[PDB]
Amino acid sequence: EKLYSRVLRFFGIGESHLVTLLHDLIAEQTDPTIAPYAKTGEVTIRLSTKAHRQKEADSKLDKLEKKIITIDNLADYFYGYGEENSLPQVVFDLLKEKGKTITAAESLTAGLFQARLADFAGASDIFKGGFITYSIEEKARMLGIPFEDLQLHGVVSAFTAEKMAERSRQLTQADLAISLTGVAGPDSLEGQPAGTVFIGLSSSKRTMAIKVLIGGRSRSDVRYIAVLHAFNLVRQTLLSHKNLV
Amino acid sequence: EKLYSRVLRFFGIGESHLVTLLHDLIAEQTDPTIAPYAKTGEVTIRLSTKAHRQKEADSKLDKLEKKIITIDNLADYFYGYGEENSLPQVVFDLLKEKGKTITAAESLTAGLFQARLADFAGASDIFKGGFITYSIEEKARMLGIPFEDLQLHGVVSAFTAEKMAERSRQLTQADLAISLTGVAGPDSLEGQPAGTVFIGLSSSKRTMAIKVLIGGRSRSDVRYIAVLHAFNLVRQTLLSHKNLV
Ligand SMILES: [Cl-]
Ligand SMILES: [Cl-]
Ligand SMILES: [Cl-]
Ligand SMILES: [Cl-]
Repeated sequence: EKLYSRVLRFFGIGESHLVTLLHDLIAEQTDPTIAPYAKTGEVTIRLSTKAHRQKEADSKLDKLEKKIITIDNLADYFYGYGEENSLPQVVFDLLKEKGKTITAAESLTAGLFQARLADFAGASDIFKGGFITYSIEEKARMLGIPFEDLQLHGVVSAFTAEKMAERSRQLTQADLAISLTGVAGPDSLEGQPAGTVFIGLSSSKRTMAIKVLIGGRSRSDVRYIAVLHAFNLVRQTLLSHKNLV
Repeated sequence: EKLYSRVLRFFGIGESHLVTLLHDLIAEQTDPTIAPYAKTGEVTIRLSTKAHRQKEADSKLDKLEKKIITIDNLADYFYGYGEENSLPQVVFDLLKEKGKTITAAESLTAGLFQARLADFAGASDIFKGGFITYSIEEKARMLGIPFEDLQLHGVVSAFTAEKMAERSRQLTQADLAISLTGVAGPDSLEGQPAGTVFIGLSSSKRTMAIKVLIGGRSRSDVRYIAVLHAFNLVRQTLLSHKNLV
């Protein structure tokens, strides 16, 4: 008999919060065993059971996974399976599955989002290119956003996130466009504290932006975690059944 | 007794070739010590000598260093010192020191070069933004390169690398522009093998391109190493006392 495992991957809930929900079934567990593991920007849960064949183990792993997912809104945070899966891999597969293309305009991440897209073979089917608008002048110049408007609202704002996404979509005619603008830290920017990030998303149907706070993190961690927030926003939009793309 | 160390950092030569050039010196060196080390993209040599003062230690570390750098073309590959140092860090400091700004147009690296620039605090002083031209369509549209010529020469060509660098410099008004186009792999393109990368560099004085071969490497390593080749090209141009920028 071999040890079979299954890894559940979650984004949007901290490892300290998720296990408080779970401890009912962690303090009660038997077989499969449950083991949570946190990493930069996300958390996972390892289920482990003994069985003779992958079919038998899958059947027991499925029952405990159903218990976990239905708790609270964990279905909103669970995004995939696998020791190596990641939000960018899930989004890449989802983009190819739905025949959509994506572009981006990045400031503080400065290319990390689009570089993660190119990590996967065949990315050219879903990604044709994008923009790194690191200055206010290049946000205006590259994308065609009025310079005064950027100055008035600030580059760290929902307005600027929405405009970067809408204009980069219109310049590339990709199906979706992501924008990332915020404060890498540690200094505040425009009165916005370190870790404040606005992430825009634009399709032909709608343009919107989310505001996230990645507080208490290094420069590199804010940029890295902001990329995951952007990929998760794409994931939710593609999985939504609401004609969003 | 106190241990005093010095780390020499090299780019453009592999571990096998470096150790071969150093064979005679290493076989005859007892104090200071000599230890070569390698990782993806670069190689280092650590020298150790003991003394309870640096002027005594630095004097013999200096004589071992001179013997090393005078071997063959190792002066061409040596780029800096320090256990925690890097080629992007050295090039970043050089851009600040010389008061030069830089932009980029990236295809296969897809933003890794510009994302590496933003790793350093104050990157906004020397970097205002750039382009990710992942497709032949966006190479033409974003940079204004005549399409017929891109298809004629091929996207993996010195011609295309030169045009990408020249156009991105002219669109941003930056002092320098880097371009990266090549065969990420693992299977060939345009009859060129995987790892074939053309790297353009444009100033108002001159536009040129180099060709590098990163063969037998995975996609991610090709992109990672291509980024370093681009940084080294910037380094050599800024250090060249030849009216190149
Ligand atoms: Cl799994
Ligand atoms: Cl930003
Ligand atoms: Cl050193
Ligand atoms: Cl070599």
